[PDB]
Amino acid sequence: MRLKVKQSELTAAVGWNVWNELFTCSDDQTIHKWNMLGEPEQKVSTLDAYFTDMHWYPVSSKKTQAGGTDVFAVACTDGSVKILSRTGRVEKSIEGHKGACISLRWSYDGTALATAGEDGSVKIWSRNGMLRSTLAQADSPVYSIVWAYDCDQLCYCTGSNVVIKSLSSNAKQNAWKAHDGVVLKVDWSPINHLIITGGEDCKYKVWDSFGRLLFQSGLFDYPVTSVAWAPSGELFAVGGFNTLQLCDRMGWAYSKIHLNDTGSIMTLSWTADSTQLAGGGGSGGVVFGQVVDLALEDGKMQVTVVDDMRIVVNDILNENADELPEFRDRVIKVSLGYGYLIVATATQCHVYNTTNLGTPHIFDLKDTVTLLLQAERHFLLLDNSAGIQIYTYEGRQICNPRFQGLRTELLNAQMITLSNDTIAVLDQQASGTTVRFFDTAQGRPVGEPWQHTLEVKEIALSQAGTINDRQLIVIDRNRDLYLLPVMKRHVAKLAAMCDSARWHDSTAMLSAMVDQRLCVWYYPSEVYVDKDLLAKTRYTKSDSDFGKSAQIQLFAGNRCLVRRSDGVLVSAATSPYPAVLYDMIRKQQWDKATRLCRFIKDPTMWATLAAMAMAAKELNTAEVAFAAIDEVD
Ligand SMILES: O=C([O-])C(=O)[O-]
Repeated sequence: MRLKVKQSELTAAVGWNVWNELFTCSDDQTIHKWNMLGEPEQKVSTLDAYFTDMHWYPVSSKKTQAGGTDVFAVACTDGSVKILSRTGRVEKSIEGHKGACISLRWSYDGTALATAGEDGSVKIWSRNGMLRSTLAQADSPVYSIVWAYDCDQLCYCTGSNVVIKSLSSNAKQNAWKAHDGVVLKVDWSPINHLIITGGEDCKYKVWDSFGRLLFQSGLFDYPVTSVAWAPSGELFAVGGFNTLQLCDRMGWAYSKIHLNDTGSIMTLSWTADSTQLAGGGGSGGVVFGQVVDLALEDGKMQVTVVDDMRIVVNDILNENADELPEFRDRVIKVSLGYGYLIVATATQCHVYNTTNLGTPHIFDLKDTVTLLLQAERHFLLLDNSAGIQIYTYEGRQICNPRFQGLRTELLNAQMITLSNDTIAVLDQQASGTTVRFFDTAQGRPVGEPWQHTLEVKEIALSQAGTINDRQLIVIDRNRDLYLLPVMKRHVAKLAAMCDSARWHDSTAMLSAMVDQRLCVWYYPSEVYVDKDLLAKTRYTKSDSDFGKSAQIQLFAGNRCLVRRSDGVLVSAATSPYPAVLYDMIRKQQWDKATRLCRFIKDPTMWATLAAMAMAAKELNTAEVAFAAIDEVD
């Protein structure tokens, strides 16, 4: 994918509302409205004041919108902070700072407004403009502030440093030196908890919430002047001197675009649906970017989302391409798998059998789709109104799993996982981190919710077999990898120093990054049975280093595709044999499996077969396998 860019003294601030209007604040002392086509529509207001920053009152869903929430706040150079309506009516003007107010953000729950001054103060206000508290007084201008999602913590920069402070508690403000120079912008994703920064050392960087560096860019020619997370948390944008870059959440860049005489891009804002962004530059021009050329593939099928109207389906059964009919509303979310293509527009969900593109099943959407997941039998669609929805591939809603205190706007693909019989959801709260399971038939809770002692980074369900086969992996914040069956549910630790893990597409096998090495478990369940045989069915490629923070993108057939932190996709061969053993054994062909193992004389396959045999209680076979293993010793 890439950023498709369109360009419209200084344009000081930009911000999209949930109605997909872009408001821009310029040094002409005017505020203008723009539409998603990147066209100017109206002068909304004119003020005797210069602008530095703006923020729309945050709305989780325009469907659950009702209230006086159609307002935005603007920071001014005279130190005032003004709340304006969508129509430009001044609701409230606040004398917030001495000298310019240079950054501000509404809390996510809308109960507070945070402002920061060149005077180095960070202040917290009620909407009534009352001073709620002075959070901080730094020794340098606080160029950028953002909230934690719970609104009990604020992240801000001062000098070279990033600071995280609690509003309620005191404890210890976490702080670190982020850049070798002045930090110019920060952002903190509420959905993936990652922090991004850019500054005068001419780099951008990605951090976790604890100050651990996850990515640092090479040198730009000039300071990085803005960074912004897409609401999806899967992408962020970077602005600089006549440049705009689109980055993966891992940090590496999809595209770097040179802009036409914009000066530095000082301000960034994304649309709520993460498909577009806007940037304000020192020149005063407004830049519009659209995320395009999304590529999906599954087996022989390749799908390219050309733009928000146009999709091509490439069916390489004979080097083919089919252009889908142009979409009547903007394409928002697309997913491919299991022989089906799902296209969610702003108002409709299309489900295509990829072999019969001419007859999709289509149903109405009443809210913005925020996630699509697919399994063999059905798929999952998420929005912030009805929440978690499980659909047949003919478009019939099967169930709507829910639980008290579920916050759907915080779920990404790391937090919720689907399979043929089970859904698992990470329920993250100040009180506790627990994994909750639900069945896909009725959406009813399955078993007792599982509590971990540490914060969890991500969870994922295995795909093969039945409910008794269903397993969850858990990676926690210490980078420990756990295995947890849905039904027997007794946890086991599989690895330390785990950066990633992925279930095999078609079998119970598991892959993971373990201290930067590729490790494969041919039979992960063995950990509950026999630690010694578990080790014999676990293979680590000792000499292949995937670097820091590598992410497994696919584990299927006999290959594992691994995305490195630097954006390089590595293809690693795994054993050609264990999937064949799985196939043979589900067909009860124990004779054939023993013959195969006798032919390849591979101790790890003998161990895998022995594990399979013991679980099936094929004792004759297990005996042969153990005999073969003990023989090579
Ligand atoms: O996505 C890819 O294959 C790449 O990195 O070129």
